[PDB]
Amino acid sequence: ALGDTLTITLGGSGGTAKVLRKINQDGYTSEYYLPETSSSFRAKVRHTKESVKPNQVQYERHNVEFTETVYASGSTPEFVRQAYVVIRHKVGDVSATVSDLGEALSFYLNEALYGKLIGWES
Amino acid sequence: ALGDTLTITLGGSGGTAKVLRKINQDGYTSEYYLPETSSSFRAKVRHTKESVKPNQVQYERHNVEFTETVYASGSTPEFVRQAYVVIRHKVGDVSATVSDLGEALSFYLNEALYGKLIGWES
Amino acid sequence: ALGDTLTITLGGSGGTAKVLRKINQDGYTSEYYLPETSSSFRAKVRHTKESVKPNQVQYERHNVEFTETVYASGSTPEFVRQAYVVIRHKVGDVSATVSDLGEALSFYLNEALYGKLIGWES
Amino acid sequence: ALGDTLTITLGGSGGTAKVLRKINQDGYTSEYYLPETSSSFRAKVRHTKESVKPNQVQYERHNVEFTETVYASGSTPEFVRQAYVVIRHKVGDVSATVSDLGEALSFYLNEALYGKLIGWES
Amino acid sequence: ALGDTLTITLGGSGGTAKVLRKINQDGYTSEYYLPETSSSFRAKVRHTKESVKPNQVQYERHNVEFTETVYASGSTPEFVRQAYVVIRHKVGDVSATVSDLGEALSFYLNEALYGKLIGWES
Amino acid sequence: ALGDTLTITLGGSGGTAKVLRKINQDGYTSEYYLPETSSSFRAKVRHTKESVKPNQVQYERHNVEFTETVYASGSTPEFVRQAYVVIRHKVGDVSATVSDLGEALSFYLNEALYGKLIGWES
Ligand SMILES: [Ca+2]
Ligand SMILES: [Ca+2]
Ligand SMILES: [Ca+2]
Ligand SMILES: [Ca+2]
Ligand SMILES: [Ca+2]
Ligand SMILES: [Ca+2]
Ligand SMILES: [Ca+2]
Ligand SMILES: [Ca+2]
Repeated sequence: ALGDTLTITLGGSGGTAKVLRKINQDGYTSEYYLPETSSSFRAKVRHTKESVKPNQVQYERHNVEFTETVYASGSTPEFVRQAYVVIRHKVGDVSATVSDLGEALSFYLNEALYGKLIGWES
Repeated sequence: ALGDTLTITLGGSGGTAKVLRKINQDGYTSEYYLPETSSSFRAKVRHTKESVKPNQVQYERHNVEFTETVYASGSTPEFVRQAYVVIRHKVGDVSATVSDLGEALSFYLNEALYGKLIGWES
Repeated sequence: ALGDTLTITLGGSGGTAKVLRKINQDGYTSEYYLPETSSSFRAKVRHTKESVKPNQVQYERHNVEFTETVYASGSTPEFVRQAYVVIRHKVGDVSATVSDLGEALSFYLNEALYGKLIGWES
Repeated sequence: ALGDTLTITLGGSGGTAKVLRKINQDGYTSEYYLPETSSSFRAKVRHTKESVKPNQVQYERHNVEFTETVYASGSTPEFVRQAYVVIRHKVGDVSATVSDLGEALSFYLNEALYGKLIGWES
Repeated sequence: ALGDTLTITLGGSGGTAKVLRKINQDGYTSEYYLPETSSSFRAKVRHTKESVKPNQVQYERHNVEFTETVYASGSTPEFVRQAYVVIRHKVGDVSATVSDLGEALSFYLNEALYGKLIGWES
Repeated sequence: ALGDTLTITLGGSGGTAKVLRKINQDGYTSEYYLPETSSSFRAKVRHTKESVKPNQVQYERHNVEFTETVYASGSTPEFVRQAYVVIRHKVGDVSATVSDLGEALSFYLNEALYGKLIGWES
């Protein structure tokens, strides 16, 4: 129940919010979409329970994925831009704790960092 | 660059800083580490360049992954808490633009949201 | 969006409104329903995205279908009355333009025309 | 006997009427066409009697289809825009009743609705 | 078409509200969920159409089910508490009428009565 | 220990009372009945103790079921209208607590809600 729309604010808390509309919801999965003119935006939220095995811990996996599809322009073919996250924890873990990691990741990942990453810096 | 240490600030900004040390770097990858008594933290950075197809756009992937390994204690076996991000764009893409989508995601993913996610809200 | 209810106004504008309720949504599809004693109404919305071919334009299909199911009575077996529309355009196409063609069709299809059609007039 | 021409009024009862010429008529089927410069328009009207089976109701099916073909422009390949309708009823059904549905569909499908559909809303 | 949330008011009217979040909706089936520290609540709604048979009436089933799950606590293993209702009627029946029977049941089943049932008073 | 009669108030509180007569009581099971000119009402109460298994919790089921049976009328064959509830909990659970969940269900299930269910609103 995340809502009927999902807003992607390009460039961070700065601005250029793209409000996507819920387009589908199946198997603990939602999809939002916003067609635009020269590109379209899409967001997916999925939840999964990793395959239980005999003598081992069972994990849950949560995923959020943003995708921008840039339509072909003349000779330039169509391509995509995409970013997503995956949170993974044992079933029964302390959510608050889990939330703190990832909360830490979002914090770590900022404009300056993405810049470096794209530059292949490690 | 990217640094010799990497700080995972649990709970996000103002949270508990865990400063890891770069301990290894192979195959366009980095591994930072910070051992403790009860658990250990590990962060990995990975860069990939999907293969050139005859008639296709060639993409690059950038991945950052935080992992807290909680050592087994008593009856409770060892388990993990993990969160990671993946950025994917075509080769010649405009960095700023791409970065903006990642910034949008980091911005979207806050404590409140993570809560809902763990609660299986789609 | 699109609504939680869907109103089928028999006889067109000013006709008999039949307001159905959304009862299901799976695979980029919606199903609205309104049961009655003698018959039941059902409306389905479907979205499709034809597969990417090596050297071809990729199309999307949008379909809306009204269906009145008249339950069997006496010797008269159960039968149906059904009308539906399909809109098809390439992926990056200009929405306004596309919409205009659908508007042209809705406009073309009025009572008088439907009459002729049923009369096999070509 | 729908006439020698068929007018497609783009954007609805607003304007931009494209008057297509009858181009062929075979097997209870007519085809109109209008070549234009950067695109061409085509309309098809078909009538069918669904395959009779032993112990079941037999249906008739009527179809009207508008198609705009946009010729290739430089690097941009040729593509199409298309919208069509299908009315389906048992043989012997009360035409007026049948006409009311569809009459209801045309009414339902307007600029605002098409907008949403193209946006993949359900 | 039920709603992003579903509230379970323990102890009936004026009791303790537990607002669950819609987690999924698929085969004409909904699922709400609300995880908590010591237990979790889950509600499901299911609609069925019983097996259509030759010379017989066609029935529909409507089910609603509440389930609190108390997580294991020390020696005490995990267990649940369930309460669910089923409404069954033939296709075409008069909703108002059918509804009256369900209302009769809800009305009948109050605290005093549940007490007796749990007490095995037949 | 239920009572010589059981009243089914159609339409819930303030509705039409149908006081049924206890007809039998045997395997921790009761049965009330009230025959009428055009239909008959019948209520049943059943208590069960689920299959006791090795390393598992032992559950008990409590069921109550209302059934109006409308006798065949001319062409219209005979059919029923059912509504029943099931309460399930482990042996030893706290009655008050369990009861609260049933009360929550009864409270939740009102006329408006039944309307939606019959309407297949999931
Ligand atoms: Ca930026
Ligand atoms: Ca669904
Ligand atoms: Ca926190
Ligand atoms: Ca009319
Ligand atoms: Ca227009
Ligand atoms: Ca001919
Ligand atoms: Ca109580
Ligand atoms: Ca009532």
